[PDB]
Amino acid sequence: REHWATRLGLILAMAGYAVDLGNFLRFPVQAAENGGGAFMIPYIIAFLLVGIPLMWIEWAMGRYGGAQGHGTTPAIFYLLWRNRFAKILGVFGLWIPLVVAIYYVYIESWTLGFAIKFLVGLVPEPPTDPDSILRPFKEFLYSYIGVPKGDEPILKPSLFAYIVFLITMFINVSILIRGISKGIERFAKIAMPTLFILAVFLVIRVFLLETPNGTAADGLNFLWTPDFEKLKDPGVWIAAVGQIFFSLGLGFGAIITFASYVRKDQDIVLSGLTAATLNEKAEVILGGSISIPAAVAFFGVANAVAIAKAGAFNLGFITLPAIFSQTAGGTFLGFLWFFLLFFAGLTSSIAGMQPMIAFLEDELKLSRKHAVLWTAAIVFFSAHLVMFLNKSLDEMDFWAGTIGVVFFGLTELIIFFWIFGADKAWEEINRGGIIKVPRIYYYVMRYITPAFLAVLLVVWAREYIPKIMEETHWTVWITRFYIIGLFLFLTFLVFLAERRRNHE
Ligand SMILES: CCCCCCCCO[C@@H]1O[C@H](CO)[C@@H](O)[C@H](O)[C@H]1O
Ligand SMILES: CCCCCCCCO[C@@H]1O[C@H](CO)[C@@H](O)[C@H](O)[C@H]1O
Ligand SMILES: CN(C)C[C@@H](c1ccc(O)cc1)C1(O)CCCCC1
Ligand SMILES: CN(C)C[C@@H](c1ccc(O)cc1)C1(O)CCCCC1
Ligand code: NA
Ligand code: NA
Repeated sequence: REHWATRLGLILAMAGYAVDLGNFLRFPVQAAENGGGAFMIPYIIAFLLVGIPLMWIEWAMGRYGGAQGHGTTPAIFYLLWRNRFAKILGVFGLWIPLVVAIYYVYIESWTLGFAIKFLVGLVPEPPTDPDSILRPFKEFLYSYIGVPKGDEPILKPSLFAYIVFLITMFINVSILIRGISKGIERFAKIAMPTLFILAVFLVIRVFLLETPNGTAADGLNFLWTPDFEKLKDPGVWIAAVGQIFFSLGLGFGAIITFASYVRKDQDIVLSGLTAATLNEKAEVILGGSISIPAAVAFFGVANAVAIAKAGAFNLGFITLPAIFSQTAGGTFLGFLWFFLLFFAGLTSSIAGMQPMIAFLEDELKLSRKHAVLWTAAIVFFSAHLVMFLNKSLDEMDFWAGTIGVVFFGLTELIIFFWIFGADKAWEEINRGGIIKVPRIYYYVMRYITPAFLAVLLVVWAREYIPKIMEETHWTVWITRFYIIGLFLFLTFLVFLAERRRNHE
């Protein structure tokens, strides 16, 4: 079996998986809307009671499976619980990251496209008033994506956007086809320092921003001034638990697959804790110092609330580029921003396609070349739905990227810590550990952590599902039909895998 060459490479590859666009775009928006500085209270608590425990568990499940030559949940769940229902549940740990990758690589291609356009100066150049500056950039993004101008739910991506997507798929393949150590690990050792350097430069350059409407200090002020009155709202606590779960990328099955390349008696306790801490530092220190302070420095603290409510996608692809065009060398500054987002996305997408690759290698005995190429073919083909059907991305992101991940994360807990055995699971986590997991975490993993996820799943299901099922355009069924078919296809592959094993 393939293995990570160094401990540093493993940690950077794991942190690289976690650190993405959400760190620099989603977190700052969530924090500003939920108490600002006071949001750090439930954020840390969620990190201690949910994020950290579940991550140790996914590392453990991965390493345990890897020792027996299996990197994906259909096989791994069966090893933890020899039941037919376990293999089926395990399909979700293959289905979720595949479906997400189908839309994420496209989003990733946007950042490369924008990076190129900004580097060469092929960007709008306004003109005054905020709407007069934002609108040319709004249209810039809309023309790139091909946002519907009529009543049809049809996207029409520019030829440039399509070609960049092809290039982006090529780059993902180039890294993945070289394997774990010479590909993913090797890239992580280059991408993470580059990511850190670009982020620091952007933080510094943002801090120097001075406009008649305000400064960057006003931005850090608005964002970090505690509003403890919001701590009463359970939605804030739900948002904190949600943000922690999303940022660490739990319940995607990607962590499990990566951990399956960790040697049997190699540490996962400290390595896991370190990777998680890196994502958090990158999230609160770097992510919280760029987008929001810049938006406040330029538009004034008077528009800070409106900016936060506008969303993370508006902030990263419209608002920030618009502000850049109004600063000295902002064209190059825009390049660095999207270059940053691209590498952050690329380190995440190579991780997200690895489970499907690992399934074909471990269970269907495909060579790495064939496994990578076929995985890329599935992703590339399926991505045309996201590229041409409006809101297809939103539907996939809800079922797989939102509801699915919390459900699967809870499924991981129950199978590992309740079915497989809490004592066996506890030993499996701490085995080979440089440091040992504090004894208190045994009860957290067994009672507290699943309780939090259960609440999160129930609340979101009652809140969002009726809306999605009743107030959406009929075209969502196109996306639903296709991704359900993808599940059936993966279920069939699991069936072929067990029939091949019975023969050999
Ligand atoms: C779900 C993926 C399907 C999207 C494929 C859309 C391809 C768009 O192709 C369309 O072909 C037509 C000719 O038949 C042309 O008239 C249109 O201009 C062209 O855009
Ligand atoms: C998810 C599906 C995305 C829809 C793809 C949009 C393509 C719309 O394109 C349509 O293609 C038809 C070709 O059969 C032509 O008859 C129409 O003239 C053309 O507008
Ligand atoms: C779970 N949600 C809702 C967040 C995702 C998203 C997807 C679609 C969308 O319209 C907004 C956010 C997101 O993860 C996709 C791009 C990276 C930042 C946000
Ligand atoms: C840890 N994060 C945030 C990255 C993940 C992700 C998940 C959802 C999403 O909307 C964006 C990225 C991702 O790595 C999951 C597997 C498929 C590629 C993206
Ligand atoms: Na993250
Ligand atoms: Na990443």
